[PDB]
Amino acid sequence: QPEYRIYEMNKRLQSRTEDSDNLWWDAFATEFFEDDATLTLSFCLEDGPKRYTIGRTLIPRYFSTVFEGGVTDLYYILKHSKESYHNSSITVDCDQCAMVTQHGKPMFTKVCTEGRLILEFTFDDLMRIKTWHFTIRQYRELVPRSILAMHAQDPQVLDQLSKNIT
Amino acid sequence: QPEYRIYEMNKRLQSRTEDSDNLWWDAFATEFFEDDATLTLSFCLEDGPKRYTIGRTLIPRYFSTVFEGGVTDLYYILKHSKESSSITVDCDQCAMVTQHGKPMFTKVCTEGRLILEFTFDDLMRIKTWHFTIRQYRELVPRSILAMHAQDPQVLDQLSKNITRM
Repeated sequence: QPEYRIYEMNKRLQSRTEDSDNLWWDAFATEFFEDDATLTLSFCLEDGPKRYTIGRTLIPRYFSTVFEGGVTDLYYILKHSKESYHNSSITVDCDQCAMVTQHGKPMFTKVCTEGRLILEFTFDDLMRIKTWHFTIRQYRELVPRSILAMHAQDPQVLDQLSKNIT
Repeated sequence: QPEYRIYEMNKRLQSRTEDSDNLWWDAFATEFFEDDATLTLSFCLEDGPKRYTIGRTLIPRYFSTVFEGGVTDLYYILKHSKESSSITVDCDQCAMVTQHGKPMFTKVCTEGRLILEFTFDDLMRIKTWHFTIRQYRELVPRSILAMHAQDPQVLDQLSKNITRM
């Protein structure tokens, strides 16, 4: 099933530590992407639709640089996807795809990048992704929000202030 | 694999429509939980460890009441889970996520340690749900551009309130 393939992809990405070499991202791609795969991000903007497509060579470096900012976690949520055979492949067309990233210091902001992801799989034993096309339709940066009043009196926060003046 | 069963539970949760009648939750719990089952919440607080358990009878009413606050989406993320007539999945990094709507649109991340026991049947339903709530975050959507504060729509939200003074 192509569905699982993402859950697999998702879970394989949770496997990434802060030491992961360029060889690991290569293995990642060789696991999930065809030797000919292409990944495109589409924005339908004012001046007209802008597309950025990258080749198999930079697909591993693309996922590698998604984590660069001290990011801790990247995963994808597919809601109400569509399966169908088209262009001699299995295709999943999900209108509600959430590309999620998790950040660290200082904001710990969670970024939800949503739109229409259109994935093309081969009908192999491997079932790797031939085409990744993501049409970014929304964008959110969620901020953790102070929950209690006495949190503003934390010595640790006041310590950070002192430390900057030093 | 027991792991899929949650991805299934999750994928089924996106199916909850805005009406989802009490029968709909009846089927849900009957799909994933044994006719026996327990759902437990653990809080390790000052006065000591605090627990809340509900029986198979209340399992649907619990998940049904999870959505009540205008919540739109419920899902669980298992990170680095560990598996081992009882399969147990012991996930130390379990994130229960709910999505809220008007007016704050906050994403709630309730994280902790989830311990699930599944039967060795073809169906593989949950006998024991055990969740130890250890972190909690309320994420807020954040206005990204300056001019968003000058939107006529936000100013209209103001005007619309003054009319019902």
